[PDB]
Amino acid sequence: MFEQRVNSDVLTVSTVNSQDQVTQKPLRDSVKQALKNYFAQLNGQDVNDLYELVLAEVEQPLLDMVMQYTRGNQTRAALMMGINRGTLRKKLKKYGMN
Amino acid sequence: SDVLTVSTVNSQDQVTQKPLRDSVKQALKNYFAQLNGQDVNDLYELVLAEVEQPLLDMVMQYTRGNQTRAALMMGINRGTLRKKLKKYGMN
DNA sequence: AAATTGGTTTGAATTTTGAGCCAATTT
DNA sequence: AAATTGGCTCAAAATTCAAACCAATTT
Repeated sequence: MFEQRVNSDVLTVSTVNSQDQVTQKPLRDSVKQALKNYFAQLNGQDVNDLYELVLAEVEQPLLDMVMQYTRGNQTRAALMMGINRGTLRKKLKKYGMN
Repeated sequence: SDVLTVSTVNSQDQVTQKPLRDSVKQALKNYFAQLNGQDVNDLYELVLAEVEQPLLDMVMQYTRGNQTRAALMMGINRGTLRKKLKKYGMN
């Protein structure tokens, strides 16, 4: 009665395919393509912060949306994110969203 | 100025970069839309898992399996890396 | 008025990290 | 045969966490 929704199809992105049809593809693939383009435009330079880079790039919208969803309520936001309220406050401060 | 971007196409078949954070935002708007006041519980682990896997796989590809160099690239400890690889069953 | 949240501490629990050591592997 | 990496343990550092108050805000 309930069709299986795989974890990769929970957070998805609209795309256009070879028959110009709009389809949902996983966000993972977006991350993959971004990283592939990042590597491709590197041309042999040394990296030491890739994790923090991606993490910032993903934490910022997440906090933005969850704060919009809860209408500024840090406690609910922290409770639905599954993190400590102090951690959430820390992160909010880190990205100037206080 | 934006190091992490993805490719988009418009109705005029022009291709253009866009920050990855826009994708993440879209995905979340869609997520919040599909569920109707159902409760969210572990959204951080959700997204973090959706993002850590392709990162590890791509960095492991770029370094052809060299965990030490991968770890150096990412800026985390090699132990942390082994742990994350274990977590997502990539070892 | 009552309930909830924000802002802030404290100290324990968990995670991350660095260093070491040597077999195993790559160079 | 030299140099580097993988796997593991160990201790420190750093981060996350709950829990506790009470003023401030929302209901």
